[PDB]
Amino acid sequence: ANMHQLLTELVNRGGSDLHLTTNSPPQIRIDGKLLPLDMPPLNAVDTKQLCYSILTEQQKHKFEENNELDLSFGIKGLSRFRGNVFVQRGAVAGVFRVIPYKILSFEELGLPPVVRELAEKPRGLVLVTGPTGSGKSTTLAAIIDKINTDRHEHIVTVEDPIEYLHPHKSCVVNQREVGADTKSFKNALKYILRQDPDVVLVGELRDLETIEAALTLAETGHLCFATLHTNSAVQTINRIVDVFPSYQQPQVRAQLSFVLEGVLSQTLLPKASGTGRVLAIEVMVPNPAIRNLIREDKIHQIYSQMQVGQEKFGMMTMNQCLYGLLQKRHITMDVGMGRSPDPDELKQMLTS
Amino acid sequence: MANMHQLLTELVNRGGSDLHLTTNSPPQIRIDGKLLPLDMPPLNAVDTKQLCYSILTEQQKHKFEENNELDLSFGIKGLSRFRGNVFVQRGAVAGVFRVIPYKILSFEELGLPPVVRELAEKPRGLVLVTGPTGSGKSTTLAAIIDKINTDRHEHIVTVEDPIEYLHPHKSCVVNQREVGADTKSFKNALKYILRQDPDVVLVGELRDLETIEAALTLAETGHLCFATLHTNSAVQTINRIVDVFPSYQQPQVRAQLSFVLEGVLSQTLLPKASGTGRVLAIEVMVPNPAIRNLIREDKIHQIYSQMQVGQEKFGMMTMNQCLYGLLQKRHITMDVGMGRSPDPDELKQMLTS
Amino acid sequence: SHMANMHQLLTELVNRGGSDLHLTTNSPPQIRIDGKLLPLDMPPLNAVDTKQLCYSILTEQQKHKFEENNELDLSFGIKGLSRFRGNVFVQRGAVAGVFRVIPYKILSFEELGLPPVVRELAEKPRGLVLVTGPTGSGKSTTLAAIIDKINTDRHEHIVTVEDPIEYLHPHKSCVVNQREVGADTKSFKNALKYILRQDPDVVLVGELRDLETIEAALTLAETGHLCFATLHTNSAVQTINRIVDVFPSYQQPQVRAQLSFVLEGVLSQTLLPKASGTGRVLAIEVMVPNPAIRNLIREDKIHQIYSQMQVGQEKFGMMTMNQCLYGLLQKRHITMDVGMGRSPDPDELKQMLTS
Amino acid sequence: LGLPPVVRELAEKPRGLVLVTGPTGSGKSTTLAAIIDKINTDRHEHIVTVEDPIEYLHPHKSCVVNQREVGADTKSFKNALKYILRQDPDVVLVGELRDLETIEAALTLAETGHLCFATLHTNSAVQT
Ligand SMILES: Nc1ncnc2c1ncn2[C@@H]1O[C@H](COP(=O)(O)OP(=O)(O)O)[C@@H](O)[C@H]1O
Ligand SMILES: Nc1ncnc2c1ncn2[C@@H]1O[C@H](COP(=O)(O)OP(=O)(O)O)[C@@H](O)[C@H]1O
Ligand SMILES: Nc1ncnc2c1ncn2[C@@H]1O[C@H](COP(=O)(O)OP(=O)(O)O)[C@@H](O)[C@H]1O
Ligand SMILES: Nc1ncnc2c1ncn2[C@@H]1O[C@H](COP(=O)(O)OP(=O)(O)O)[C@@H](O)[C@H]1O
Repeated sequence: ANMHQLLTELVNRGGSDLHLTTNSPPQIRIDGKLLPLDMPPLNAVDTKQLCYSILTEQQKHKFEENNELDLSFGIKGLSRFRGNVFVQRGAVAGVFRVIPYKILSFEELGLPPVVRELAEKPRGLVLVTGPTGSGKSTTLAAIIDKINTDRHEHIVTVEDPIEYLHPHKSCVVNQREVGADTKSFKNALKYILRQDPDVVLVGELRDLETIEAALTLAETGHLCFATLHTNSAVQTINRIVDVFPSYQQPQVRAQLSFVLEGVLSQTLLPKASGTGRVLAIEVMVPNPAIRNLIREDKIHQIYSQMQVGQEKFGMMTMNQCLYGLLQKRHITMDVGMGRSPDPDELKQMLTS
Repeated sequence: MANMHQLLTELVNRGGSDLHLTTNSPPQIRIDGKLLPLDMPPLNAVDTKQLCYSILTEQQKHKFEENNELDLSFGIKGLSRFRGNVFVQRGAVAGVFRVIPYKILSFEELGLPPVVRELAEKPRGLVLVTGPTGSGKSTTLAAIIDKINTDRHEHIVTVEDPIEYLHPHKSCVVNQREVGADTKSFKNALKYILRQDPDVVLVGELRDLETIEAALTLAETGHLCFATLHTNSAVQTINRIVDVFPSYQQPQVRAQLSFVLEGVLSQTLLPKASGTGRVLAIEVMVPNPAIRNLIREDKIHQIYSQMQVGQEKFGMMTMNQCLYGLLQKRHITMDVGMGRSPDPDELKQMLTS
Repeated sequence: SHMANMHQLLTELVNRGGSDLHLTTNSPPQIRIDGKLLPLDMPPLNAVDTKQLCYSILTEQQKHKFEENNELDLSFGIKGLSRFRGNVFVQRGAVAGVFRVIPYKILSFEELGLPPVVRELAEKPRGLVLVTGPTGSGKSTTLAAIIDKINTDRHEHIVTVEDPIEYLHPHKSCVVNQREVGADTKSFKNALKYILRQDPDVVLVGELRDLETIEAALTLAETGHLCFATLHTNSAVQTINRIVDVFPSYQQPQVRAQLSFVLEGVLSQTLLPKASGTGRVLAIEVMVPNPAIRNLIREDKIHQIYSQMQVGQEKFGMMTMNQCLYGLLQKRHITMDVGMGRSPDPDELKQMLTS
Repeated sequence: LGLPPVVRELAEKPRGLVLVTGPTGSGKSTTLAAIIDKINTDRHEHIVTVEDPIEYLHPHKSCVVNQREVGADTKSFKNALKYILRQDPDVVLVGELRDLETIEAALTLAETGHLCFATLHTNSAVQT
């Protein structure tokens, strides 16, 4: 009955994570920063009692065998949660994440209209990138949900774990969870071409084999969605090419020039109001000039090409996005400057 | 049990640096660099085993008997924490014990340049602190961790073998996992670290292939990762990390390294010209756009050329540039500066201009 | 009675100054004196004899281990006599054994024929000192004399890693810890993995078998410690080349730079039969690095180091092998054939004789 | 399929190694099915295919056609190829030349008077 109250406080306060460890009060991450609750500090008896209060008997066994445990659980009327229990300095510790279920609209997410146009693409590779917790899964869920609403096609997702659930609308939606429904990303992608897909979500471009799978899907007539942890379009494109040996990079660059349809690099920044976060996003939509630049190995010039395609194609550099957020007073100058990849350009952009 | 308490108490009270326990000698304490025997009868093999085992857990006893080697740390309430090494010689247990101070020195007390303070403010990336064993790496890391703890409202996780410096919660939540007790291994701790909502992670030495991938993944997914190696320069550090991997996977490591590297600090402690104490010599590499491309393009030899002229703007500093400054302040001798220069000819050119 | 024979055979080995006792079937017991085997005046042994004699000095666990593998290395003491290193094996279906003497008494520098510059090496605060030569060329005896001088004079921590431990060093002014590979520590690599956490001042690492041991020895010497190691090389230049050339070409520049800073002495030894026909006398090449030699190492001009050694005798206590053979020849300790048979350049030694 | 006339003449070769290469989904299996079907139609020989998985089925025409699917009919390419010389083949499809062992099987089949078909993921004759 105490663990219930703590998870209730986490939800009510709009927090993302609950942390339980000795010699500190419970702490909740809100808008990316930890805030301690107005409670006495926990001891080792407390952390074990609190964490064990949400475990099954079999789960207590596995944790004591390894001093590690991953799990998920639900609290009726509240939310499901992702938990990790571990041991530090001889005492139990726990971290508990909230599992969103409701898909927000493109405008609630702060996504510009061009992202809505990406859900209509018949084939190609669309990459959504950024750091952990930069909105990638929510953006993807909005795109996938629009396809589910609008098309009569087959969507297959491979996820680790599944985050957002897509009940069938006009599409048939099959969602495979790594570690339960399928052994691995590699095994799921081995059979995906024999599963008659139209739209496939493959997750992060972790290694060479998954990149070849996404390029093959995109060039064989499918719309393929994937993620990377990179922070810009140029940085994203380089990270796909540079994984391959020098001798095979020309083909990958040629493949990317044909199948790439969009790169979205996101980051959530604290709002100037002090409550909540706002999306900063760089949007690159390839035009003929950029596709040629990829093939000719002149990737360093793509940023300059993005600078002049805003009105026509819906492109937007990070700095142009930061410029709009600064003009609307959604973020502070220090936050905007802190994320600008070129503060001198943004300063020029602000005073021009 | 209550005897080992007394020997460690005498070690601290007497200002010793190290306590030595071995057979056919009384306990000896190193004072001002030289060993002094305590006024006690010589120890036998029963004594050394009992004394060393009195400060061990059952897990630690088993692991020592499995390997005949053991590093560990422990605390004596009201006195101090200590680092221990237990080993076997001539069929008998032996032990050496160092003191671990409660107070973490500041960047200025440690002789660290202002760029090290700015590394403690990095919101993401990979920072490497390198050098041989006992070259000051843990002391520098403790200063960095403590500043983040003071200044940020974030989650710091350390995996250590063993834990040396303890970081009670300040503004951060700090969790410290000791290998062999809190967690089975580095591999196991890093397998779950990504589900523990960390912001800053200390992973220890990049001792094998699997830990580097864990450290690279942590750094590229938006976390600040600190790690150590045994190397003496930025180029040796960068080369050592990529080349340990099979040739076909080095491209990904180079792309990853070019993206996540935020600083490499290579340290060595040198004797002070006064003859008492040591002074820090440090090579600092801070990646600029030019350097990140060279890592990505497998042009490591050109990384060194970029470092000689970026000193004033970003706080970068080659070892030779640091040695030049130590020589100008007359903190070190010519033999020491030349004896640690990776290119004495370059240092000669800087001196005679 | 079997034990009483093994004791008498091992006692005879010590009183007659033999180095090794050999027991095998169809031969009498034989003892090695000054490198050459001599049979004792006894009937030849059979398989019953060799098994009983060798087993008389083994523990029950050692007999069991021997019977599982047909191999056994061990050390043991005979109260009032000496300690010994034994190996028992099987040949032609019968037990055989070899037993070496481990002397209790370390001889002094002058008794061993070591020049005074070797005494000064025991006073070095840090660096790498290499003692090289073939098997049984006196390397361990020289190292024990140096370590004994450190043990006597300093209040520091000496750690040895040995395969196996030969000379035992009681604590004198130093604290001496000696780790035997295969019993005290799993391997040289594992012992060296922890040596920096054991607060050493002086470390003996044994033979520079592999890259990891060379890197460990260079690190010890770079971090302010005095490190002793051995190789099987016959000259200073050959020794330096052996260390550098085991590394890949791309990392050899650093090794040469490292060696040039930390190297403090190279001793290459060989024991030669005396002219009188009894005993052996030490011939030694001694290299003590000066600023000129350290540069030759960094510049990859290794083979030019010998010319520097020819002229550093009076100033730095240096000495080439040929300079040593000259002194043994003028004092008539060795014959002309023995001295010439070992000169790396007999024509140079010839010129030194006629001058 | 848009294959030039020289491809039909390759289907008449009595022996040797024929490689059909390209990236995934570039038509390789379809081209190979056209070649095998002509052989099945034209020859009185024994065709064995090893496939992971089987993509095109060939009912017997003038040839005897045996098709082994990895993971069901046979444990692996390695296991199927160890016995193929003892199965009296004339034409063999071995799939992708993924490792050194499979290449040696294809070169040996092609050298001992058999017609061997295999694929690679290379993009040109020289690269292949
Ligand atoms: N564009 C966005 N605008 C507003 N809130 C967002 C946005 N994206 C994500 N969020 C919220 O912040 C959290 C982080 O999003 P997430 O899907 O986990 O990104 P990632 O998968 O990259 O970690 C989400 O749970 C969501 O509630
Ligand atoms: N810049 C420094 N100035 C003075 N003392 C230092 C300095 N750096 C390290 N030390 C001292 O060195 C000793 C051991 O350092 P340590 O953390 O073990 O380095 P490492 O783990 O890399 O070998 C510590 O007691 C520390 O006080
Ligand atoms: N300089 C020396 N002078 C006289 N006798 C020596 C000398 N060095 C060694 N001896 C004797 O010769 C024997 C063989 O030498 P040893 O220590 O086995 O050399 P190594 O270390 O190369 O194996 C020793 O037992 C020792 O008693
Ligand atoms: N010459 C061709 N012309 C048009 N479509 C083709 C052709 N060859 C194959 N296809 C179709 O393209 C898809 C992929 O071809 P596939 O035979 O699977 O090539 P691969 O075995 O190299 O991956 C198939 O489903 C097929 O129907």
